[PDB]
Amino acid sequence: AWKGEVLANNEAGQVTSIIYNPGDVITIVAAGWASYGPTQKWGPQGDREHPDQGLICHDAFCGALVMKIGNSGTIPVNTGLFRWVAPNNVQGAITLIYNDVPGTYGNNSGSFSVNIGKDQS
Ligand SMILES: OC[C@H]1O[C@H](O[C@H]2[C@@H](O)[C@@H](CO)O[C@@H](O[C@H]3[C@H](O)[C@@H](O)[C@H](O)O[C@@H]3CO)[C@@H]2O)[C@H](O)[C@@H](O)[C@H]1O
Ligand SMILES: [Ca+2]
Repeated sequence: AWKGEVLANNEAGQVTSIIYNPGDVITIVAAGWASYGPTQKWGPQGDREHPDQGLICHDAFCGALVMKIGNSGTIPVNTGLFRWVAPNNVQGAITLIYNDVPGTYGNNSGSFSVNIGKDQS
């Protein structure tokens, strides 16, 4: 089980110690406040009013928490996942990422605190 911080201005994202293996069931809970530029801050679901200007994850709002499992595309996490199972052939290290447009991460601020564990399976 892993606990750590995911900085909004961390473009490469935060690698975790969780390796998702076939058949794993995982639960994630994310909390906190971040911004992708403005003086306002948003939670892990991001800013529901803001258009997509080339986000790393087109399936979540700008300012939301997303992840990659190994070589995968981005997958929405938002506030978290309850006893979640990945698609077939998705496996590897979980990297947690703040959803912004590539190259726009420098004006970001705040972070989300995140817990990940593996469930019974
Ligand atoms: O989308 C990710 C980026 O969001 C922020 O950039 C925004 C900022 O530059 C504002 C300035 O007010 O403009 C935003 O785009 C506007 C556009 O200027 C308008 O013509 C249009 O009507 O609306 C859009 C959306 O509000 C722009 O999105 C951050 O500053 C960047 O770092 C990125 O994270
Ligand atoms: Ca930004």
